[PDB]
Amino acid sequence: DPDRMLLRDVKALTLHYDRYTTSRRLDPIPQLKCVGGTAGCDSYTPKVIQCQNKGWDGYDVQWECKTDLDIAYKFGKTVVSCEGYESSEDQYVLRGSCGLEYNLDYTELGLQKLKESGKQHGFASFSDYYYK
Amino acid sequence: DPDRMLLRDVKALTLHYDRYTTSRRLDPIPQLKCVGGTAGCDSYTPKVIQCQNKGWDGYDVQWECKTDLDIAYKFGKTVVSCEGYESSEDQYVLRGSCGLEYNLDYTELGLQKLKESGKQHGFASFSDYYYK
Repeated sequence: DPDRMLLRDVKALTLHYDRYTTSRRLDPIPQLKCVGGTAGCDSYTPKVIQCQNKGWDGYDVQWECKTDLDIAYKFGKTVVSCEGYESSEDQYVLRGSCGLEYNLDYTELGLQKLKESGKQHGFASFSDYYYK
Repeated sequence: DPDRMLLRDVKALTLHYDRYTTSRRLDPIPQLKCVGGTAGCDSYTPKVIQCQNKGWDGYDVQWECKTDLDIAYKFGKTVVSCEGYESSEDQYVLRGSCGLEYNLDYTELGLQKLKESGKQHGFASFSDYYYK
């Protein structure tokens, strides 16, 4: 009974990159996960995101999800998803089952940094020697 | 016999971050390894370095070791080390046993970039919802 919450009345979510969701019917997944975007998922990733329920439009709960990101990055699409308690159509969901996936995109500043990221210099060092 | 070379007559070395040295008397180690410096070893690392034997000063062979580095980085001290064939005092060394360790330091540009690396922005996204 308590692990059953009406999704539309859940006020807020705090989702972490190193914690898993709760589940029963489905497999646990990261509470926060990069899934694409113009910058991709292989390098910088936020560790936490804060979501607030902004109301209900007749179809979906409206989530505003924010976090501090390095200046080179922003979110593309973000998607919140929870485990409906009885089924996927249930309006109640399993407590703790919500997660977020995001596309990570470059900002305008990020794309300039990317343009310049390849710059290198030939550096010579006169090495010591160690006998072994 | 062939795996025995006089170190002073070895013309050049090409050392790779993902290959191990040869050894007998000692354990194999990475041909190229970061060991300290003002930037440290946890992030960017060169993958290869090219060393040329620049002569003999009466004590040590003089190695000049160079590679292309990202503009934010340079080498602090670098040290070449090979496995002497019979002992640590042997002037012949085991073929393939040479490696290099380096300190990785920030350049002047690197330190400015580091100064600014922490800059962030609060980014809000209005998330879609996915039923499951």
